[PDB]
Amino acid sequence: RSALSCQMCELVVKKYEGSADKDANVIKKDFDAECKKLFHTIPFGTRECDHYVNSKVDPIIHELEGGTAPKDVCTKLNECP
Repeated sequence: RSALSCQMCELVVKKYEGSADKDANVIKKDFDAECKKLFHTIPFGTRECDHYVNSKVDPIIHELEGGTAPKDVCTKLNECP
């Protein structure tokens, strides 16, 4: 926490909102894709990734599912920024 957070939220969502599979499985995982490689050169990227797509992916998606946009989500969950 404190470096990406929000960003990450924009990952899971970006993967979800724009998944087309409507599956937190193909999403949460997807994120790790553009998270590990993305935050591959981070002293706490991949780590936080696996620490995001399993706690902040359930809630975040809980916002997009409800109707919340992929911006007010994390926020709602005091995730964003």
